Amino acid sequence: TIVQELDQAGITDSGLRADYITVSRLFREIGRGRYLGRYMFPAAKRPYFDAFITFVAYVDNLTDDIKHSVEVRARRLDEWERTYLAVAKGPLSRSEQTDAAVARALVHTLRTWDLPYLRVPEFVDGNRKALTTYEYANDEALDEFLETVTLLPAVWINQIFEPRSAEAEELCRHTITAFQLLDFIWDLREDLDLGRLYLPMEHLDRFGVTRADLDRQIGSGHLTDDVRELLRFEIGRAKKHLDAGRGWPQSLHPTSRTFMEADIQLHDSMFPQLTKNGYAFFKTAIARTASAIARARKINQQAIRGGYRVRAPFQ
Ligand SMILES: CC1=C(C[C@@H](C)O)c2[nH]c3ccccc3c2C(=O)C1=O
Ligand SMILES: CC(C)=CCC[C@H](C)CCOP(=O)(O)OP(=O)(O)O
Ligand SMILES: [Mg+2]
Ligand SMILES: [Mg+2]
Repeated sequence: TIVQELDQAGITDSGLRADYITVSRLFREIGRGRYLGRYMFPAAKRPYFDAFITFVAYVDNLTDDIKHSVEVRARRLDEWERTYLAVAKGPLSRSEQTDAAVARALVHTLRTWDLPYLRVPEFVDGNRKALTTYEYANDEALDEFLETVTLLPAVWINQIFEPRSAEAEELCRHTITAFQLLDFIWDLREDLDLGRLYLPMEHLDRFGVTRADLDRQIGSGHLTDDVRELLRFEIGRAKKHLDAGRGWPQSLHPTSRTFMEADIQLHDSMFPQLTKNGYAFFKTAIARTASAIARARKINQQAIRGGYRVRAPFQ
C-alpha cells in the first residue's frame, strides 16, 4: 500500500503524505494499466513514480479535454501553473483540490531527485502552444512540440530511473520519441477528426499526399499506394528511433530495467498491428504486465540484498 511505501521512502510529513496518497489514487483513475507499472519499481520509489507520471498525464489531459474550447483548456493550464508556482515558491472545486495535490507532490519529487522544478512552466508552455497548433510544416516545427511536451519530462524522469551511464539520456530521447511518434500514427483517425495533423506536411509532400487525402481515406476501407507508402514511412521512422533507443534499460539501474523493457516490448507489439493484413488498421474503424511485475520483484529484492536503497526524501 502507498502508506507502507511512504514509510519506506521516509516521507513522514502528514500534509505531504496526504498529497502522495491523493496523487496515487488519481493515478489509478487515469488508467489502471499504466498505474500497475508502479509495481515494477522498488517500493520506496513508487511515491515518486506516482507523482511524476500523474503530473505528466494530468497536464496532458488538461490539454486534450476535447469537450472544451481551446480557451477553456488554456485557462485550466494557467490555473494549474499558478498553483504549481505558488507551491514551488512556498470552497475548492475538485479540479482545484487535485491541482494542489499534484503540484505539492511533484515539487517534493522534483527536489528529492535534484530536478529543475522551476522549469516546469516550460512544459506547460509547450502544452499551451500545442493547443492552437493544428499542423506542422516540417520536422523542425514538430520538434517544437517534441522538445517541450514530450521530451522535457522524459529527460527528467530519466534521472529518477537512476542512469548508470551518460548515454542514458540520448537513449531515453530516442525511445520516448518513438513512443510519441507511434501515438501520432495509432491516433491518426481521431486526431484528423479533431482537425489536427501530427505528420509533418513535408512528409506528406514527399509521397504526394494531401491532408484531404488522409481525411478521406483513413477508415474508408481502401488506401492508395501513396497514402500507404506515407504510413509505411512514418512507421519506419518510429521503428528507427525505437531501435536506436532500445539499449535504454541497460543504461539504467537494474531496478528500473523491467519497467522500460516492458514498455518497449508493448510498443514493439504495435508495429504488426498497424501493418498486418495490408494495413487493415487504417482501412477500418494484462499478461505482459503480470510477468514484468514477477520479474521486477525478483530483481528488486536481489538489489536490496545487495545494499540498494532509495535516496532520502527532500526535507
Ligand atoms: C516514462 C515514459 C514517458 C515519459 C513521460 C513520463 O514524461 C512517456 N512519454 C510518452 C509520450 C507518448 C506515448 C508514450 C510515452 C511515455 C512512456 O510510455 C513512458 O514509460
Ligand atoms: C504513458 C505515460 C508513462 C505517461 C503519459 C504520457 C502521455 C499521456 C502518453 C500518451 O498516451 P495516451 O494515453 O494515448 O495520450 P493521448 O490520448 O494520445 O494524448
Ligand atoms: Mg494521441
Ligand atoms: Mg493515444
